[PDB]
Amino acid sequence: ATIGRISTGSKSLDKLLGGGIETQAITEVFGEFGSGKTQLAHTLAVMVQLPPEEGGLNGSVMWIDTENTFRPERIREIAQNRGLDPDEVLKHIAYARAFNSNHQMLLVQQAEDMIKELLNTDRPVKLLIVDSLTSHFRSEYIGRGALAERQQKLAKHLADLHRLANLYDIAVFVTNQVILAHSATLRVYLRKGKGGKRIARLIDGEAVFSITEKGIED
Ligand SMILES: c1ccc2[nH]ncc2c1
Repeated sequence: ATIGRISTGSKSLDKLLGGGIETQAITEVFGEFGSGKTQLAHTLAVMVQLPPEEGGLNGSVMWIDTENTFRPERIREIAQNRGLDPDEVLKHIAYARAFNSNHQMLLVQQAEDMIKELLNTDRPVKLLIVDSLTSHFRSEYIGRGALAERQQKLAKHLADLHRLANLYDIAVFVTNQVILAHSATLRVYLRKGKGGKRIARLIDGEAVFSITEKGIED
């Protein structure tokens, strides 16, 4: 199947990405606390629901939250300010809190059931968010011997996410608060800049955007 692209809300960031975030791929954003990773996730969860000529995929969303940072009212605000019904947009986000890394891994396997259910509806799942991908792994696997064990478990988790992305034509979007190896398709470094701006760079030009009542924008 042909790749789809989801606008981030920022023309600058969209250009950096080659046209938006891709289905059949895992895009990882990483950066320090406060760099805007979760705001970008909230914005994408709205943008994907737009029709294709407006930068979306007529898609639904699955969101796995490891830090209790999902904010339904932020979704509703972004949606309303972009002309979408806030309650319809929120209804199309399936939401789950992951309690630990083993639960997080099960939830990805569990997500396949809803993906299959919605696959031939008018709003199939097109975006799967894991925010944060790494927080539970970092807290649980620590000390001598943990590097190999943590990386091996993360590799399996990412393999599961790659399979869902590739098999069901979904964009997987993951966040990472930051010499270790990484298995995401594309890695985007986010940081704070001057004037409240955020700056994004591809890892392995730079886009600049603001966090606004519309989520993110130029
Ligand atoms: C991941 C994210 C959201 C979800 N809702 N139901 C199952 C599930 C898995």
